Parts: sequence; C-alpha cells; structure tokens
Amino acid sequence: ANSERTFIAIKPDGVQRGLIGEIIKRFEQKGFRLVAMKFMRASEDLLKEHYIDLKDRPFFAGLVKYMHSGPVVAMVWEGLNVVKTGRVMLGETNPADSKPGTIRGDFCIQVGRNIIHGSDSVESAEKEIALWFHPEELVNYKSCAQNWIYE
Amino acid sequence: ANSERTFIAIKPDGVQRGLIGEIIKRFEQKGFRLVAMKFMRASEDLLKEHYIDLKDRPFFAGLVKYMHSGPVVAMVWEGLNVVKTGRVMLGETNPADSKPGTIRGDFCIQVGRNIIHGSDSVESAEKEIALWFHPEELVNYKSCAQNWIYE
Amino acid sequence: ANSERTFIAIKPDGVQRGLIGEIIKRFEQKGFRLVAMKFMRASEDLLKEHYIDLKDRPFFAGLVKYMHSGPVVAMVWEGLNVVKTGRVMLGETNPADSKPGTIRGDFCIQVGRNIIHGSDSVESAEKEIALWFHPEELVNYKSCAQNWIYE
Amino acid sequence: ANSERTFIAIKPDGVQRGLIGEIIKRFEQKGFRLVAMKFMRASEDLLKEHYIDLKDRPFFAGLVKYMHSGPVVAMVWEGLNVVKTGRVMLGETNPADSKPGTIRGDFCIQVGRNIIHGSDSVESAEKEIALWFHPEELVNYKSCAQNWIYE
Amino acid sequence: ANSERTFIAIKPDGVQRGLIGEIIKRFEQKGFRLVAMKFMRASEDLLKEHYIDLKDRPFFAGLVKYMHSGPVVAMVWEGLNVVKTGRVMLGETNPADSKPGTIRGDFCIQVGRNIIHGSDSVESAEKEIALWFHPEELVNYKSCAQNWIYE
Amino acid sequence: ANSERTFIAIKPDGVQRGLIGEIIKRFEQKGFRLVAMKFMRASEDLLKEHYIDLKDRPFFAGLVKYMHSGPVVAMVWEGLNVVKTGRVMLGETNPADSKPGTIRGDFCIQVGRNIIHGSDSVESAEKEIALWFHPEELVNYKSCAQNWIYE
Ligand SMILES: Nc1nc2c(ncn2[C@@H]2O[C@H](COP(=O)(O)OP(=O)(O)O)[C@@H](O)[C@H]2O)c(=O)[nH]1
Ligand SMILES: Nc1nc2c(ncn2[C@@H]2O[C@H](COP(=O)(O)OP(=O)(O)O)[C@@H](O)[C@H]2O)c(=O)[nH]1
Ligand SMILES: Nc1nc2c(ncn2[C@@H]2O[C@H](COP(=O)(O)OP(=O)(O)O)[C@@H](O)[C@H]2O)c(=O)[nH]1
Ligand SMILES: Nc1nc2c(ncn2[C@@H]2O[C@H](COP(=O)(O)OP(=O)(O)O)[C@@H](O)[C@H]2O)c(=O)[nH]1
Ligand SMILES: Nc1nc2c(ncn2[C@@H]2O[C@H](COP(=O)(O)OP(=O)(O)O)[C@@H](O)[C@H]2O)c(=O)[nH]1
Ligand SMILES: Nc1nc2c(ncn2[C@@H]2O[C@H](COP(=O)(O)OP(=O)(O)O)[C@@H](O)[C@H]2O)c(=O)[nH]1
Repeated sequence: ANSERTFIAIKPDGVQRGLIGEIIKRFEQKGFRLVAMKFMRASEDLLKEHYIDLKDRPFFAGLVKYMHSGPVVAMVWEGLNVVKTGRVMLGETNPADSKPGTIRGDFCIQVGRNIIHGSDSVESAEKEIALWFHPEELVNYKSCAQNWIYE
Repeated sequence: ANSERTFIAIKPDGVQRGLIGEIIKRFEQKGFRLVAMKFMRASEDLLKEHYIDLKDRPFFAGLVKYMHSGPVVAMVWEGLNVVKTGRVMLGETNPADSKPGTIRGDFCIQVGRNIIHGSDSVESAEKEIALWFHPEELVNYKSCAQNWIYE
Repeated sequence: ANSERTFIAIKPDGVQRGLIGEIIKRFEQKGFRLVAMKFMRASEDLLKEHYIDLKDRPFFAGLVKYMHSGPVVAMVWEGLNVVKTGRVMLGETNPADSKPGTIRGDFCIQVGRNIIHGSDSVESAEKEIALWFHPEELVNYKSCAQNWIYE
Repeated sequence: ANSERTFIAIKPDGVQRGLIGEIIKRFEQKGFRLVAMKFMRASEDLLKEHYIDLKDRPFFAGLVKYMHSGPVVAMVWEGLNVVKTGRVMLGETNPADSKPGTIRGDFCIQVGRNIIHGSDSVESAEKEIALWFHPEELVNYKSCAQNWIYE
Repeated sequence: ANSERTFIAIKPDGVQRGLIGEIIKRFEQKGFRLVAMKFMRASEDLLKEHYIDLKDRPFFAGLVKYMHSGPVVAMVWEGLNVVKTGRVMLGETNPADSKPGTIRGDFCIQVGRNIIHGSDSVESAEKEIALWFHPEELVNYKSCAQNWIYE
Repeated sequence: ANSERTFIAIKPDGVQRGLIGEIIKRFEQKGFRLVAMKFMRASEDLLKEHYIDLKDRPFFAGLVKYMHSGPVVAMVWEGLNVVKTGRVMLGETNPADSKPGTIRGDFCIQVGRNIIHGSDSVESAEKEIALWFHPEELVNYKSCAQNWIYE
C-alpha cells in the first residue's frame, strides 16, 4: 500500500511556465519516492492510447494535438496512497474548482490548460505507468527518511 | 470572460506587514493579468464612496478611518473569472474562516486587520474600478505565455 | 481572547526531516507570537503523562517510543484563537485526510509519523503547556505589528 | 541617510516573466520602505530623457523601443543607503556578471533584457524620481518595525 | 571536525520581524544539525559576560540594552566547520557589506539591527556554548541523511 | 551562443535529500532551457567513463561506487552561456568555498557529497552530453518567453 505508485506528468503548459521544479517540489516534500521520470515529446500514438477511453469526447483530438505540441515530464511516484493523495495534491481537473494550496489552484486557470496529469486510480496508475515506461526504467531505492515517514 | 477584471487592493496592514510582493506574486503565478497598479494613501471620501453599502454599520467609520491610516496598493487584475477566483484566492473576509493556502488564510488573524479586499461581483468590480482609476491607468498588453494559460 | 495560547510540538520526524523552519514560519507569518520554545527529547514518563487519554489505544506504546526516539521542539504560541486556528493550520491528524496548504497536508503521510502536534483545546493547551514548561520560560513581549495584526 | 531613496523600475521583461511580486518582496524583506509605485507604459520621450546619459550608444533607441514595448513598474524605495545597497541587490548590469542571490543573478541571462533598473547615484536617484514621479505621488509613513531596523 | 558545533543566536530584531523560521531553515537545508535551541530573554549579566570582549566600546551598553529588549532564539548547531560556514552563512557583521544570499544580506540594513549573531571562532564558540547553555541541553541524535552529508 | 548547452546532473545525495524541484527550479527561473532529462541509476562503466580523466586520483574508486549507490537526475540545459553561468550557479566544487545563493552554498557541505554536477567546458558539455544522451532524447522547443529572455 506503502508501495502504491502513480503516474505523474506535467503537461506542456507546466513546462512552458516553469513549473516543473515547483511541481516536483511538492511531491518530494510530501514524503513521496520518485520511482521514475523522463522529459520528452509525446507521439500521437502514445497519447491516444493513453487517452484511449476518451477517444470520443469532443476535445479529444485537440487534446492529443496539445499533448503533442510540446514536451512533458513523465514520472512515477511511489507511496501510501500516492494515487488518491496526489490526486488531491493536484486539485480538481478543472483548475476553477481546484483550491489553493493545490497544483492547479495556485498555478492555473483553464481546464484545457491544467499543466498536469495524475492517475485517477491505481489501475489507471498501472496501465499508465507500464504504457509510459519500460519496467527497468523504474528504479528501486530506499529514502533515508523512510522510517521517518513510515511507521 | 477571459478579460474579466477585478479590483484588488492590499490594505495598509498588508502594506505594513510586508505582504505585497507575496500577494501580487499570488496573482502572477496563477496567471492573471496585472492591468493597473498604484501605491497610494486613501481619501476618506473615496473610501467612503467605496465602502458605500456598509454606510452606517458599527464598524463603518472605524474602518474608514483605518483604511485611511496608510498607503495602499490599488490594483486591477484580469482573467477568465478573476472576480470569483480572486475571491477564492483571498480567502474568506473573516481570516478565521479562511483556509490555509489562501492569502488571508495564510497570513492574518482578524477581520479588522484583513490585508486585502476584493470585488465581490462583477458589477461591483467595475464600479470600484471606475471609482478608483482613471481609465488610462489600465494597461492593454498580452502575456507571453498567454497560449499556455488559454486555449 | 487575543492572548489565547497554544502548545505545538514538532515531533522527532519533523525534526529529522528538516521542517523546524518551515513549520515555525507558518506561525510567524500568519500572525502568532512565539511565546516559549525549547528543543529536547521528552522522557517517557513525560511521554505517557502527555498521551494519558490514549493510555488504552493499541498504538500507545508505540507513540511513546518513537516520541522518545528523537528530539522534539515544544513551543507556546499565542494569539487570537491560536488553539483552533493552529489546528486548521496543522490539518487532519491523519496526514491523509489533511488538505494542502496545511503542514501535514503538505509534508507528511502517515499518522504514525505526522511530524507535529497541536493542542486541541484550550484546557489541554493549558495542560500541555504547563506540563511542558515551567511558568517562567514563557516570554512576555508585545509585537511591533501587533496593531496591524490586531484592531 | 536612512531616508535616502532610490528609484526602482521593473522592465517589461520582469513584468512579462512574472517577477513583480518577487522583486518587490526583496526590498520588503530587506528592510526598505516603499515610498511609491505604479504601473505604466513608459513614453519614448520620458525614456530618452530617462536614458540620456546613453544618448550616444549603439543600443540606445533599441533600449528605447524595448522599454517602450510594454508596461513597467516604477517604484521609489527609501532607506539607509537604498540607492547603493539596492544596487548590490540587482547585481551587475550584465546578468552574466550578477551573482546568484541577486535579482539579476537569479532571474535573467541577457543584458538586453535584464528585467530591472536601479538608480546608480543618489543624484541620479532623485533625478529619476523626479522625472517619473509627481511629488504628490510620494508616500509618507512609518514601518511598525522601523525601530527594529534602525538603531 | 564534523561534530564541530557553533552558537547561533537570533536577535530581538530577528525575532521581531519574523525570520526565526527562515533563519533556522537555512541551517537545516545546508545539513548542519541542531544540537540545542531555546527562546530566552537574555540577562544583563549574561549579555555582559558575553559581549565582555567589547566591554568599553561605543556601543556596548547600547548593545546590552537592546539585546535585552526582547527575547532571543538561542541555538547550537553541528556540522563540519559550522562556525566558519555559519559565518559565511550569516553575512559580514555589517549589513552593509554583506552579500545577497546571506542572512544579513537578505534581510537587514544596519549593524545596529543585525538580526542574529554567530561564533567567530571555536574557542569562542565554546565559551558561548558553556556560557549560554547547561551541558544537558545539548541534544545528541543522528540525522538520517547523514552519510549523504558526509562520506 | 544562445543555444549552448550543458550537462547538469544531480547526484544521489541530492536525490536522497529532496533537492530536485529546487535544483531544477534554479535553472528554470534564470530562464535557461530544459532540453533533456531522465531519472536513473548510472552504470559502473558509465561512470568510469564519465570520470575517465581522474581515472587515477585517489577519490576515483569511491567516487564511482558512490555515484553508483542511487539514482541521479541527468539533464541538459540550453541557453546563452549556460556552461559558465551554470557553474557559477552551482558554485565551487568544494561546498566550503561555495557562496550562499548557490546550490551547494546553500545546500550542502562536503566535496564528497556535493549533490550535483555541471559541465565544466563546452566540450565537456557536448562530450558529457554524448555519453549520457541519445540524441534523440534532445527535445527541441521554443520557450514562450525567449524574446523576453533575449533580444
Ligand atoms: N480543453 C478541454 N480539455 C478537457 C476538458 N475536460 C477534460 N479535458 C482534459 O482531459 C484531461 C483528462 O480528462 P479527465 O480524466 O476527465 O481528467 P484527468 O483524469 O485528471 O486526466 C483533463 O485533465 C483535461 O486536461 C474540457 O472540457 N476541455
Ligand atoms: N472591524 C470590523 N471590520 C469588518 C467586519 N466585517 C467586515 N469588516 C471590514 O469591512 C471589509 C468589507 O467587508 P465585506 O463587505 O464583507 O467585504 P468586501 O465587500 O470584499 O470589501 C472587510 O474586508 C473588513 O475589513 C467586522 O465585523 N468588524
Ligand atoms: N500509529 C498510530 N498513531 C496514531 C493513531 N491515531 C492517532 N495516533 C497518533 O497519536 C497522536 C495523538 O492522536 P490524536 O489524539 O488522534 O491526534 P491529534 O488530534 O493530532 O492530537 C497523533 O497525532 C498520532 O501521531 C493511529 O491510528 N495509529
Ligand atoms: N543591448 C545592450 N544594452 C546595454 C548594454 N550595456 C548596457 N545596456 C542596456 O542599457 C541599460 C543601461 O546601461 P547602464 O547604465 O550601464 O547600466 P545600469 O545603469 O547598470 O544598469 C542596461 O540595463 C541595459 O539594458 C549593451 O552592451 N547592450
Ligand atoms: N551600534 C553598533 N553596534 C556594533 C558596532 N560594531 C559592532 N556592533 C555590535 O556588536 C556585535 C558584536 O561585535 P563584533 O564581534 O564586532 O560582532 P560579530 O562579528 O557578531 O561577533 C555586532 O553583532 C553588532 O550588533 C557598531 O559600530 N555600532
Ligand atoms: N573525496 C573527494 N572527492 C573529490 C575531491 N575533489 C573532487 N572530488 C569529487 O569529484 C568531483 C569532480 O572533481 P572535479 O573534476 O575537479 O570537479 P569538476 O570537474 O569541476 O566539477 C567532485 O564533484 C567531487 O565530489 C577531493 O579532494 N576529495
């Protein structure tokens, strides 16, 4: 449970606006373990499979267009309930309901524009991960504060 | 509604406790547009002009007085929904009902000493706008990353 | 009640994990006054004395042994509502239930490691307060801004 | 001397790249007073005037145009040695030479865009203040902490 | 010489204009360990017995006075060379010639209100230590990150 | 020269001590471009090859192993003068000679644990880039603020 993982990617806006050091910031202070991460451009292919379940809903292609227009940071975070906790850490997908203190609350205003992405479920989490990252990609180490964070 | 504007002014107590950089930075990083700004001391008739609705109310002149005791930072901000979002940002007029994360929540204790104020309505917005500034103090320009905030 | 005081100790985990400054600051910038502060390793007897009402819980022994593992930072903070406002500042006891922007909410994850302690109640405040420090360790001073803070 | 002042302007670039709040807080937390401050599109004549010691510089006119490009933030700050100290604040003129800690060190890279301008002599100082600001635009007040800053 | 401890005291001005947090934080983040710490109003003799080496000098009793005008934060920190570095950390005694990025650089203006003090030597540092704390107030623990600090 | 590039890697020690968002963040506000990054553990022979030179120097062996003991953040950054400006932002190889305001200065103390590495030549830059990156791993975009960062 304490090993639960999630997939975090900072969208193209986040990277254009200078948010990566910030965003990351928030996860490492939270006490979470950066399992993996890589900066890159997403292929249309990728995205669509990513967003496969969305395939239909109007924004879709724009969405794909957009994810495609710039680089992103893809990463994987490990921890107790990272999935649900980080979700929270990020705010409501529509920045307008995100409160302050949260990724989107603090940093942004429009949904299309929401600078970041998080796995809504541990499933989404697994698929997502595996889809983004080969397995040997995903590092395994122990944080010194482990036993400070973890009971 | 992406042009929306509200009247944000930091109170002499924000001013005095050294909360201006912080506060504008809030707006800055959420991506709203600073339209106008001017550090000034306020006229009693202007306040008065402004605090108009609370005209009597037991705190009324205690207020006015206070609001007049120091210089303030008057500003105009713009963005999709800034009025409402701003509010949010600010917190709950009553700093005890303001959650951490938000300005008041973050840095102040009582409602008398509330560090800032914000248009609570659009119509409201403008009036204060019109009221506090001369339609020529309002700079029309675009953000460099507007395309990153807006689709 | 602007001289309500409260007791806040920064557990061994908040120590080991460097949040001694982050934590204090929050206090400082809100508008509280630090009253007494001390860095020590609480004895067990102290410990038990402390956490007396949970004398019964399954985790009790547990509590106490970690709380004695390392140094803590005890402190008295006074201000208007200190007590109850210091807790919203803290967030949920269970770092998972605790929003962003709060201390827990932002820097920790398990309730067995939830880095800070806050009095829940004025009398507990009282109680702890006394249980932790002799009467004359509590410094008395006024704040220069105190009247920027308080009306 | 501790009532010496200097003229602080934030370049359109500082305005573009959101460093308003940040640069402001720099002063605030250093211990300087905000005498005055407003957001404006400077004019070309003001400009030329404002930058006459440079009337015969390859850049000039480019220097103009650029500064005329967007709005800026004009500010006057007072304090003991504001003028000079303010300048170490800034860093060098050429961001390349600017140490980290400084405003130019920290946020910028090129001379042709170095977000900020500091007065370099008290004369220059008042000269510019003169030039920019309407005496009635200069704030008379006292920090609740003046005591705490000054001996 | 990694268990070299130095005495760092934040002055009435530190305490007054909220930099106790900020201050403790810088030391945190550089990886020194907080051995002892206590919020206490000094005692004229102690002040005396301390600033004994500048018994005569202009200031002196000006110094003593001030340093007792409020409480102070007493601290002991450990780390390889903490002293020298602490100093460095601190700034040049004189707010005047202290670079940005140092304690003083960033938050203070005159040598009269120099928000904190730190040992300037070992020999010194001990004398102060002895002098401001009883032995048992000296917290020995092992930081987790320590071997991440030290090879 | 606006396209120069450097190799920045954050060492395991910096990763163990949550200083990644901070480290990146330093690069991002200055306004330098993130060109490639990935999280990962380095291969012995990746490392021996990277420190190839000081193949002899006593430290070599310990260096290796250390570097190998946990994951790193490997990056590439582009901007006018990134290589030189990038070192200056890092500071002195020896944290002890590092100034406050700099990454090491601020964040670490012993050479052996210096948390990060920056390209010392532009050759080295390009060389180090090789070793470490597959050319296709070099993303290419244009920051929306470049024109504000550069003339
Ligand atoms: N432009 C635009 N994008 C949207 C809209 N609704 C959702 N999206 C995008 O689709 C992403 C994923 O949709 P959803 O899963 O429902 O949110 P997520 O689970 O947080 O990924 C959101 O984060 C948005 O960036 C919309 O109405 N307009
Ligand atoms: N002393 C005092 N001032 C108050 C009280 N309620 C409101 N105010 C002040 O009057 C301001 C305006 O209140 P309100 O109309 O609720 O907010 P606005 O419409 O956003 O300015 C508040 O932000 C406070 O500064 C009160 O109970 N006591
Ligand atoms: N391991 C563990 N510790 C707990 C649990 N519930 C509470 N505690 C711990 O003991 C302290 C006292 O608990 P409680 O009275 O609920 O929390 P409070 O409202 O923060 O003081 C908490 O701050 C926790 O560190 C639990 O279910 N398990
Ligand atoms: N393009 C360009 N602008 C320069 C150069 N030198 C100075 N300036 C610009 O004109 C301003 C005024 O120059 P000067 O008075 O030396 O510098 P200041 O008084 O230190 O900051 C600088 O802040 C730059 O923006 C140069 O070589 N090229
Ligand atoms: N008012 C005043 N205080 C001074 C002066 N020089 C030094 N002091 C004070 O005395 C303290 C100690 O003297 P010194 O050893 O020279 O300071 P250090 O370098 O902290 O140890 C300083 O921190 C100052 O607050 C001076 O010219 N005027
Ligand atoms: N233990 C130890 N490590 C050192 C020493 N000198 C350098 N190193 C380590 O090896 C690295 C590379 O040294 P060097 O090539 O001179 O520095 P670079 O090329 O400027 O950054 C540094 O990051 C240090 O951690 C030393 O004297 N002792």
